[PDB]
Amino acid sequence: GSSGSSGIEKCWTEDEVKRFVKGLRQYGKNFFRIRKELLPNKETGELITFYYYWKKTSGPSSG
Repeated sequence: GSSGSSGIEKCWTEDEVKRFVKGLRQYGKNFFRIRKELLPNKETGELITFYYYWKKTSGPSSG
């Protein structure tokens, strides 16, 4: 009945990532402003989530 699909999706570009890092390294903890100067068109949510995921609260584990 209810079927779905999946293909080429989009989440973050190379430019966005580059700027994000540059801002987090240059400024630091202030996405509120960093984003306003970097990606003012995007949403703070994307940055917050991205940072949390990029930080990986879990970290490296045994192997």
